[PDB]
Amino acid sequence: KRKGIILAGGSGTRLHPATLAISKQLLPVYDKPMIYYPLSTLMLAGIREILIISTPQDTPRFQQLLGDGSNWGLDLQYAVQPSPDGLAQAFLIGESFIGNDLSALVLGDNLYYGHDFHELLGSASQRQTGASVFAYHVLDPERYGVVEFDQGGKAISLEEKPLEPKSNYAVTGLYFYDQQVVDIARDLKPSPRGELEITDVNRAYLERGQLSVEIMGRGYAWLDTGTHDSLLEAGQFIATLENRQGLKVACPEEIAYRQKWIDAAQLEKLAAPLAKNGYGQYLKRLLTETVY
Amino acid sequence: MKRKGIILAGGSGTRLHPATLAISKQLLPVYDKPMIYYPLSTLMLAGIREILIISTPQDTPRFQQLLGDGSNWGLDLQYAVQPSPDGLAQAFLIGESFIGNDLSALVLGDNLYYGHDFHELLGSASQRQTGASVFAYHVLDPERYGVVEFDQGGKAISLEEKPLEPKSNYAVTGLYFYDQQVVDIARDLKPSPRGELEITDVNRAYLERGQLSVEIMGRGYAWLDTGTHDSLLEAGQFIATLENRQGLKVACPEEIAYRQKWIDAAQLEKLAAPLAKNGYGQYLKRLLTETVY
Amino acid sequence: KRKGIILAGGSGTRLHPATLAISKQLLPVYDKPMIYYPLSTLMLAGIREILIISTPQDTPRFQQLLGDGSNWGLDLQYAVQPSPDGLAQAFLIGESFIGNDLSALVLGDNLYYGHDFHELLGSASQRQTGASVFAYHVLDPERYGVVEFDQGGKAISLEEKPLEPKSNYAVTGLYFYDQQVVDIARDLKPSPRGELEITDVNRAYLERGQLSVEIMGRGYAWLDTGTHDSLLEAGQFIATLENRQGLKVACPEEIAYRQKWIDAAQLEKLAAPLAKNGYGQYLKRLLTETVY
Amino acid sequence: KRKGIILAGGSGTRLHPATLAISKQLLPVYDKPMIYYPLSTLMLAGIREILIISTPQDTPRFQQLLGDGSNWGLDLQYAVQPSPDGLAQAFLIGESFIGNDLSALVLGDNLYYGHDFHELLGSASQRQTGASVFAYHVLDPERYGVVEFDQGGKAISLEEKPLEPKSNYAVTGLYFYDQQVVDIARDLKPSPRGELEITDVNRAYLERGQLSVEIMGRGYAWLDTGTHDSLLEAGQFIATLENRQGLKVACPEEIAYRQKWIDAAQLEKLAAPLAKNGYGQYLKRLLTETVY
Ligand SMILES: Cc1cn([C@H]2C[C@H](O)[C@@H](COP(=O)(O)OP(=O)(O)O[C@H]3O[C@@H](C)[C@H](O)[C@@H](O)[C@H]3O)O2)c(=O)[nH]c1=O
Ligand SMILES: Cc1cn([C@H]2C[C@H](O)[C@@H](COP(=O)(O)OP(=O)(O)O[C@H]3O[C@@H](C)[C@H](O)[C@@H](O)[C@H]3O)O2)c(=O)[nH]c1=O
Ligand SMILES: Cc1cn([C@H]2C[C@H](O)[C@@H](COP(=O)(O)OP(=O)(O)O[C@H]3O[C@@H](C)[C@H](O)[C@@H](O)[C@H]3O)O2)c(=O)[nH]c1=O
Ligand SMILES: Cc1cn([C@H]2C[C@H](O)[C@@H](COP(=O)(O)OP(=O)(O)O[C@H]3O[C@@H](C)[C@H](O)[C@@H](O)[C@H]3O)O2)c(=O)[nH]c1=O
Ligand SMILES: Cc1cn([C@H]2C[C@H](O)[C@@H](COP(=O)(O)OP(=O)(O)O[C@H]3O[C@@H](C)[C@H](O)[C@@H](O)[C@H]3O)O2)c(=O)[nH]c1=O
Ligand SMILES: Cc1cn([C@H]2C[C@H](O)[C@@H](COP(=O)(O)OP(=O)(O)O[C@H]3O[C@@H](C)[C@H](O)[C@@H](O)[C@H]3O)O2)c(=O)[nH]c1=O
Ligand SMILES: Cc1cn([C@H]2C[C@H](O)[C@@H](COP(=O)(O)OP(=O)(O)O[C@H]3O[C@@H](C)[C@H](O)[C@@H](O)[C@H]3O)O2)c(=O)[nH]c1=O
Ligand SMILES: Cc1cn([C@H]2C[C@H](O)[C@@H](COP(=O)(O)OP(=O)(O)O[C@H]3O[C@@H](C)[C@H](O)[C@@H](O)[C@H]3O)O2)c(=O)[nH]c1=O
Repeated sequence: KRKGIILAGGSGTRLHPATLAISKQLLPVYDKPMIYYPLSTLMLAGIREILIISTPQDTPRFQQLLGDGSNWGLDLQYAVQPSPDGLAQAFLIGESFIGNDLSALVLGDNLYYGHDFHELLGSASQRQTGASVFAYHVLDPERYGVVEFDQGGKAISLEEKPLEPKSNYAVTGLYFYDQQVVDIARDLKPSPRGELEITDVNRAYLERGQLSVEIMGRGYAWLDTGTHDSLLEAGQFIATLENRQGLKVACPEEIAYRQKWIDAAQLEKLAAPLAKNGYGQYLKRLLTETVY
Repeated sequence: MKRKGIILAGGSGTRLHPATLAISKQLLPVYDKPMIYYPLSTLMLAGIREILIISTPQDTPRFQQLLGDGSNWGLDLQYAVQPSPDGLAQAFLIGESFIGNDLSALVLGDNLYYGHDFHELLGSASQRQTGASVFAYHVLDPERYGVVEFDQGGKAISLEEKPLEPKSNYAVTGLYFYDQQVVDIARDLKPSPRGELEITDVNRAYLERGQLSVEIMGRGYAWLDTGTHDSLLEAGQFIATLENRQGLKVACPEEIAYRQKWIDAAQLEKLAAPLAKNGYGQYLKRLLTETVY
Repeated sequence: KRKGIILAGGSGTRLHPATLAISKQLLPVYDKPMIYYPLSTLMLAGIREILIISTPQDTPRFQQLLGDGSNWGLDLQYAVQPSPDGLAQAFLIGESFIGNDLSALVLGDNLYYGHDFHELLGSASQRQTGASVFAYHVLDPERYGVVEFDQGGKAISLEEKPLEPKSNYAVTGLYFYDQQVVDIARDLKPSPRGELEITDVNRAYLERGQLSVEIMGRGYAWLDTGTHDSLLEAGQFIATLENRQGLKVACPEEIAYRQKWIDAAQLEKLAAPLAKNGYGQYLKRLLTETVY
Repeated sequence: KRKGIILAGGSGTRLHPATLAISKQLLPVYDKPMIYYPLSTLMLAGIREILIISTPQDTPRFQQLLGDGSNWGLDLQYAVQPSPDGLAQAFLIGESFIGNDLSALVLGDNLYYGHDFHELLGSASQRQTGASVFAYHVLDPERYGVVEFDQGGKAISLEEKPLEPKSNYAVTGLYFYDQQVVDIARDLKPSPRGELEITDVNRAYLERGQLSVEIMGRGYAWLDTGTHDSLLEAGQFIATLENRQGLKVACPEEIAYRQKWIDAAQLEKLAAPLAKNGYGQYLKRLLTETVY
């Protein structure tokens, strides 16, 4: 039984002033709020119980937007992070939420897409021990935690924001942990940057041969909307997919319905209030179209 | 005389839902800054410093959170609320006491204007002391808008709102200049079948006294309205292209307030500090020591 | 041992005047010529021997661009289509090129991209019987040959450009055939439209229970650059992936090298002439970076 | 009476391999061939007699595309540049074409757009002495000939590709000359770069107080399609204007018709062949819609 966390806080000083009125994760990527995407990633992982962490000031808004989850077959909860002191904090804040269960962490501005991504999630999720993460070839590795591989393609070390990256493989912002993560987090000390580092967590698992690093191929999309230009591109990527296919990406109603977490009657009900527009119309259509 | 401005930034996004489920359209970014900044900037360029921002009761706080009282940019921003999107013309009823006995000007919060000499264009409308001024712009789908009919000499003779059969492809954009007759005109309007108070009815009133001036806004200008997911995309992109080629930014209030001497160098510096770690802040700093024509 | 054909003729009247001076297929999608994309598709299918069909007028230009193929480990050949009389014509024009081998046909303006697309291709290409095609959910199936599924998801019929589509599954423009296709194409009669229809070819296989229709999931991208707008989006989809990953899509030098059809020396030499730009720089970098 | 030259040769080494088969200036920007853009610029300046300069290899195609000009009321001629030895070369190659007339030069991959651009053109074109150029604020002036201003805003010097730009005003690729340009070009010596430099021409005029530098404001768009990314953006810019307005940019048929260089009958005739598509339909529509 794995629980999930979405870490949707952070300042956004960068993308100011665009993000001065509202956290980034509530801004739309093309046609729907950013947080939907990562939300849909956990859903696809088979996770239904989820803790949304954010700034004190934007929780309400997150809640306004997502409610308790029941309408989509979910159980959402909320927690607050007063200061953006490190991904790993998510586990301290989320400790009692997690209890004795396996868990998963995903960044609220991280957008993933691709063929068999669902199976990919499935495999990580279904592991009952250790940790799983993902490595993705990128242009500037140095921004992220970077992984080093030996000659046989096995991961052998990690370095956070190295001056000189040993590879272009970055650790994406999706993480699956077993019951060691809380305690590992509790023993962490702030790095010179001043944060509690997920890399440090990942390393701890790696130092006991329990970290599993799956390469995420160039066929998948891992987009993070870290800059105005990237925010733009992402919105576009999705618009492109959406207008060709006639299907939508990261639409929670659909996933819930496909997973049988809600039934047709429920889906109809969710659609009424959105009937005057594309989105509602899409949901209706889903009730009478087999989509493979 | 002096002119006050209104930015009507309420309205549903019901269309745009669910994107707009968490915040109002007008607070979403067009590329690199909040939408409302654009029309805000339009009024500023019109020489208008005293401005009333109308929005849904629920989003006023967030508008306020973003723009403050205006004093930082040498402006005076007030705020008001529109419980229900009952027509552009309601603005004047809502902003009656804000307007008082001055000339005014209404702009739509999701309307984006850009082009060479747009400043002189504003200047002219703004400096007219009587009557009203609006703008006509060739578009693909005039039927979505209030449409203007012209005689053989290019003089506007009629207006129809959302006609089934448009008499021309010239739409009235969402930027309007009025003298002191607008409030009363607005106070005598009855809702159309759509159920709204129609700015077109307002415009027609002025036209029916030979006091509506309709300036053609040529194809050289951009009038974009971010009405759909796609158009929102295109706009952001339209802006991104100009900005990355020029090294200048569109609709950046700090810059306009400085250029118009509404704030001084010291004030501009101080506005920049908090944003230094990023492009936006860096830009402001750069403006202190570069002559930009 | 399967041979490939790229059909890259066709008029672009629709696309005039943009394509008045040069065939559609030689226009760039973002940073390399459109034909490279489908070219890459066949390469990834394991196909090295390929016939490029085009208008009489533009062949020389296609030749000028791709050469005989030796440089990328291919054997490219050329043929001409005076008139755009149907996809199926490719098999009459290509009859002797094909001889007694398995084959595949891909449209020159069809761009495919996704995770495990290579395995997808592998499976279809290694089949030693019947035909394989792909079905993809789109917004305007009426533009294409549409497939009909029964309640167990098995294909039961096809209709080219139907007034009322039985489903939103369009048959993409990628086709794998066994030795039956030539004789089948030889007995086709022109449809009312005046063309020899691949749908009729697809149907012939279907009528014997030898047509395999694989669903291509929403995780893959099937884009076809059939309108100004879409050509735009496509270019932009590619740029988005390329600028995030630091990898390039459909870059034949790379694919050849990855498949060991050319060696590092060959790759170095291919890059020299392009050294003063990104494309060349990319090639070089491939010689010293492991890319998974 | 001024004559115009469009310089559309050059190497695309940078944009390889995209441009290996055809010259960039024959690729489309969104919905029509690039060269249409500059072509329209000259037309808007009231210039009807034009020399198109290009590689030896692509002239034929340029000619195929644009004809002798008579269909659009122009008089087009052609010449060739075996090697891209500098913008000033256009004047040696174009000497006899120019004879004793005033002239103008525009780059073939330079796209201009804006309100009252036509009047801007008119003013420069009607000057009967000296030279006129335009200065425009850009992000990367070091890529261009840069201009330096005094405290009154008067141009005082030019540097081509300066390590350290004195300003961010670049000299765009649009130039108007009186009868001194040829002889000035005739006495140029190749810079270290190995080209005859238009900046050197512009300086010659500047040294006699006969160079007029007009600032082209941030309201105008000066885009050059010098990189994959910018070629994209440009396409996008245009599509965005076009689909909002229902008017098209740089559509020679229209400009000629507006300037009374062709009459309605001729316009109809030009549209017939393109009737099945947007472009044609647009031309038709122009016959019965007043457009201010
Ligand atoms: C530090 C922190 C960030 N965040 C949010 C804000 C941003 O949206 C986003 C990331 O902040 P950053 O400064 O980019 O985190 P970061 O600089 O730690 O970036 C991380 O990138 C990760 C993907 C890598 O896997 C890590 O190895 C690390 O490189 O997440 C929080 O919500 N809370 C926090 O305490
Ligand atoms: C190798 C390669 C692929 N491609 C294209 C083909 C596909 O559209 C897309 C992804 O290619 P594929 O190889 O089908 O999938 P992939 O590269 O995303 O996935 C690979 O991930 C690797 C880590 C695993 O070891 C492989 O088993 C496979 O899963 O990229 C290129 O354009 N150029 C290339 O050089
Ligand atoms: C009606 C209304 C809209 N708005 C916001 C909603 C959108 O953000 C934007 C426009 O709303 P619409 O329903 O499209 O307005 P509209 O349907 O009144 O369209 C207007 O279009 C103008 C450009 C024309 O000049 C007018 O003639 C008129 O046609 O206005 C409000 O804030 N309050 C309101 O009462
Ligand atoms: C100054 C400024 C302008 N703008 C936008 C407003 C308009 O939409 C667009 C064009 O600016 P305008 O002042 O209308 O025109 P312009 O700045 O393109 O043209 C100017 O060219 C100058 C060199 C001449 O001296 C001036 O007379 C004027 O023509 O600029 C901003 O968004 N922010 C700003 O700070
Ligand atoms: C006429 C025309 C212009 N253009 C380009 C030229 C410029 O880049 C831009 C705008 O054209 P211009 O005519 O320079 O500006 P404009 O058309 O935006 O402005 C005109 O507005 C009119 C209402 C006024 O009556 C005119 O005096 C002038 O102000 O459009 C075309 O691409 N095709 C065309 O057919
Ligand atoms: C007909 C034809 C097209 N072409 C090129 C031109 C276009 O770029 C592209 C397809 O042209 P169209 O006229 O759209 O062909 P088409 O209308 O037959 O389209 C096809 O789509 C495939 C994807 C489906 O599998 C088919 O069932 C079919 O619908 O083919 C040729 O090169 N030669 C030809 O004879
Ligand atoms: C189902 C679904 C997926 N997605 C996302 C998940 C991925 O990013 C991408 C599609 O991912 P997947 O569903 O993992 O892969 P897929 O849908 O491309 O492929 C599927 O093709 C099917 C026919 C096969 O039977 C499955 O085995 C699988 O191959 O879309 C949504 O956003 N909404 C959805 O409702
Ligand atoms: C040099 C040259 C270029 N060209 C074409 C190729 C490109 O499409 C276009 C630009 O060439 P470049 O090598 O970028 O030119 P360039 O590097 O000479 O750039 C010029 O940029 C101008 C705009 C400035 O006004 C000049 O100051 C100068 O900087 O010129 C020719 O057709 N023939 C030639 O001899």
